[PDB]
Amino acid sequence: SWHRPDKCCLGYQKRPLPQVLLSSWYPTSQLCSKPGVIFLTKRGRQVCADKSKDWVKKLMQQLPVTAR
Repeated sequence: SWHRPDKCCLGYQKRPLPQVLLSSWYPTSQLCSKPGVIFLTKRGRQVCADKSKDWVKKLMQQLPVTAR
């Protein structure tokens, strides 16, 4: 019990994701080494993205944050 593992982004999707493929997003733990956000695609996929990139901050604006 306690101390469950956490989901962290150890790498990033390089090429910008088209919004129409995505449903929402959620931030990773601030304790993760690499600061990242996970985009949830409409297909169901979980994609790691670099929050420093303008395109991702754009998606963060346009998409709603989702709860786990």
